[PDB]
Amino acid sequence: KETAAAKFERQHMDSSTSAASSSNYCNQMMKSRNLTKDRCKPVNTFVHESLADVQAVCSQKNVACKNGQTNCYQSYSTMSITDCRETGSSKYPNCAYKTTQANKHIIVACEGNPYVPVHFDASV
Ligand SMILES: O=c1ccn([C@@H]2O[C@@H](CN3CCCCC3)[C@H](O)[C@H]2O)c(=O)[nH]1
Repeated sequence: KETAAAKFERQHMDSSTSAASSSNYCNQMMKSRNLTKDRCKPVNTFVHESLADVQAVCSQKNVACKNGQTNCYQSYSTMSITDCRETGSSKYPNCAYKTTQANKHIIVACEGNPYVPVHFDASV
């Protein structure tokens, strides 16, 4: 069974590309990472940094999570990310997304032993 840490990697990690991300990127990635099976997942971010660098965020700036929990961490440096947002005309099963590349500080929730990212909270 898929661990929370593994689910985070599936939903949020894409170390393979530096940034770029073609206009097609989100359409392809949301589908291939299995985020379009149950529904069109409305909002999802992929991080283009090493797994070690993203895992390292769990020891960085402690900040409040959007849900009020205390286990979120903001990266000290900006990271290459791609936001995927479902378009207004997108209709399941044909999920359609706008692809937006940015360099921003990520905020992730961390849990477990080892203490690793399990949720992508925000970018700032
Ligand atoms: O900048 C982001 C922000 C959110 N997410 C996604 O949406 C988050 C939570 N969700 C958002 C609104 C509906 C109920 C709660 C998920 O934890 C995360 O997968 C991003 O991926 N990148």
